[PDB]
Amino acid sequence: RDLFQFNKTVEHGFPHQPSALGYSPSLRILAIGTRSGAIKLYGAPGVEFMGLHQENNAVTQIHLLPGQCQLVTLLDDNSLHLWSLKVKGGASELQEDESFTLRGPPGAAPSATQITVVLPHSSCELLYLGTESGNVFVVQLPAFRALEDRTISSDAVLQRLPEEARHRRVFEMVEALQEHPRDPNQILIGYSRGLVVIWDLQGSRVLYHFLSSQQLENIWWQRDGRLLVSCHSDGSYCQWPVSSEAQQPEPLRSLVPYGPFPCKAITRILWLTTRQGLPFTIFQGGMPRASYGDRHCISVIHDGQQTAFDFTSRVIGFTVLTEADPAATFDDPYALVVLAEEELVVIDLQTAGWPPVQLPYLASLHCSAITCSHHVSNIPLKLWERIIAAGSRQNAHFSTMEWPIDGGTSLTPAPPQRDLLLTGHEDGTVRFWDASGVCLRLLYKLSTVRVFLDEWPPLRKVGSFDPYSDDPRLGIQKIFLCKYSGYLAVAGTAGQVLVLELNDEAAEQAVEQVEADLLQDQEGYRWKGHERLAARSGPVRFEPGFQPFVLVQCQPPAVVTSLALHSEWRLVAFGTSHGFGLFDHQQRRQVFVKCTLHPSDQLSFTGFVRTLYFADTYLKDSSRHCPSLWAGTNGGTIYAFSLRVPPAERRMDEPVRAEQAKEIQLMHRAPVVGILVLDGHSVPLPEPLEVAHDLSKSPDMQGSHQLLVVSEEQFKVFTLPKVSAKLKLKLTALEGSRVRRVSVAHFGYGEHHLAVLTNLGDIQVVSLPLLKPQVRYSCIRREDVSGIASCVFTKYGQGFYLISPSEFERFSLSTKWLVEPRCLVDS
Ligand SMILES: [Cl-]
Repeated sequence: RDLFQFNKTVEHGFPHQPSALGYSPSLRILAIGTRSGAIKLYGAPGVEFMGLHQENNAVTQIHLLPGQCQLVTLLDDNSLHLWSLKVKGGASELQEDESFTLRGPPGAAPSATQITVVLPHSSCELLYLGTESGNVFVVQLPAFRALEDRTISSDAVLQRLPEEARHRRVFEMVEALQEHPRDPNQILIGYSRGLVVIWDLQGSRVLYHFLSSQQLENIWWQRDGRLLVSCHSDGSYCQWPVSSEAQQPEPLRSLVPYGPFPCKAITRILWLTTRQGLPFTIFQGGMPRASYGDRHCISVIHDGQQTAFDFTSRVIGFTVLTEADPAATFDDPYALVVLAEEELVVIDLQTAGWPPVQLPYLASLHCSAITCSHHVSNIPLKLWERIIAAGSRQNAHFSTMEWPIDGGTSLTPAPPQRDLLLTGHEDGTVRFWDASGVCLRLLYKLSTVRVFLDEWPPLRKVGSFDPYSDDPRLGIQKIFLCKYSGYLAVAGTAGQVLVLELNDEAAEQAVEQVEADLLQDQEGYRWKGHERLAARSGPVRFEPGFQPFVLVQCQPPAVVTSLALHSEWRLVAFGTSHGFGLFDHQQRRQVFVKCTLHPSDQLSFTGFVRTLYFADTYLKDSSRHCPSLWAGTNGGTIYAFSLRVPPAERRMDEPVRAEQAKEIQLMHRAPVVGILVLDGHSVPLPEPLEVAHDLSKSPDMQGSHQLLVVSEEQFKVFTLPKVSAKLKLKLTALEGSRVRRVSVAHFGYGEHHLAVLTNLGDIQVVSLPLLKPQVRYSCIRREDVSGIASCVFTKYGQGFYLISPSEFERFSLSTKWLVEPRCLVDS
């Protein structure tokens, strides 16, 4: 009751399927819209807002009103929505105030009022809406009263033009609609066919116009408003002077920025001024159709320097952060924020070389496909500061610029403990995330692949997302990190097992290789496809961080399915689809292997090891406890091997010798998803070196131990060493649910329980050792098999699961580790 509680929290990572980018230069807050109707506001680390439109429709445009805590969104159904940041109870929240849909006359065409450009007037009193017909409608905010009196019709503009500039297309689409930077009375209107016009609002007269030789794509207005830069569908951009003395000019300077060959269109362009007199020219597209046409590029030109920033995904919006306010003399940019379809990129425009800016949030967790995730709770400070130190040297090429999107004040207090989330990926990388309280930022990246062996246009790949799968054999399957010693054990898809060690400096060392033939005592089989990797024979140099020292290749090179790493005994247990083996990573010697293949297996088998578990309990003698290894398979078989490890003073002088002690078969023959041994007080045996750092955690050896077996169908408790049954809990026979994952959870005095994730998406808690159902929740849905398979628990009642390939959703079952992210946006 007063210690169990499940509530939704926040989400981590890059939003799934974005479609709109917004940014308030005053508030310094980034806004992202998705194809599911969600808008996410991002400010300083800890300041985040999320909203949902009641209709499931993609967000196409986001316009944060100038100098106000409001924004206007446009969905693909031509709907407008006014959102605000109401401060309710010392902390601001996001809410949708009003809504409006542009209609048009009844008998009119539906696309005639399809909004193309939304112009928030500087007064924050009017919205100027460009449509596909060419008409610009005026909407007054709030109340959203479409003022039909102020409508600027298409032919109403053409009547002020000479006769030779009146050739109008049926749908003269408004592709440009901007306000004069120094005159709120003048607005610019841009049509597709090439007509650009400056309009006198209070007077209804055309003050300036020119026809474009090429189709109009976009335009940009200089700070003083005395020059226009238009980009066109032929891949060219030209400059136009704006002066009341010459209301009808010809272009000042035209060029196609990339080669004399045909080019793709330039969809957008910016003309930013600097105090040094060197303007920034930033345009998207314009790449040649000849070869570089299928590439998403954004080019920046400044002081004789050109760089075509190329992204691995579509560009669904970009902006440039400037030091200027609407009243400043010069723009002076310093950052280029690009919201790609799969990632977010920030480029430092001030530092010479234009280096990437490190992201404090919005990091694309799926830059490589996530294959596994492992959570380690409460990291000691000596290892914590060591990982953040080794992870700082690898981020040297990044900019020294502080995160520019610092808008807002996070009210969430500091995290209680240092939690750590690890993610294995398909390309062989492991990433260390700071899942302490809420914010999930990257600390260190590990690349395991190291064990296995033009000039124009100025293209330059940026971002970390790789949309290709070079080799799936590199995929990380199992991850184990000892927070006390720094030993890391990772397992791959091709049957590789790497045991790494964390040191502070670099090293050039050879990685010893040991073949673990799981089929040594059985012959008559031959592997078919997915052959093993190829390790470097020579001594490989490694950067500071987790350096590997031993490699164990399983034969056959099947996927590793279970992993256990005992740091004190210096043993690592690995298991594949056919068998398992115990390895002595201190002497780099194979202790034993056992082929578990049933005489008649499948074409998943029965001898498929699923769980590995080290323990120091009583197996044979009732009064002598010795190290042991436990292995559970799909056939309900539970193996137990008595281990004899030497003391630390002779660990390098005697081999570790094992001997099978028990073979237990559950009579319902359900797969074993968890083995666990309890001490005299029914407390689970502590992890390796957990007692070494807190000797009061020494397990009760006086008093009979208990064996806890968790299968896919039921829970059974035994009594060591005689392993006689004493308790049962047939969950599948009752609720009709099967156990997907189980984990010991310590809630808060504080006693231990069993956290169970069923295949239904529910999560139940079970007491120890009586196995009494304490509570039952509903985290994931039943149809969400993708997310329920990649769901991870923590020691203290917290969890993570994937709502999309890119986003983790966090949840907490404990009342003591609740976190409600509060933040404040002011002025
Ligand atoms: Cl702990």
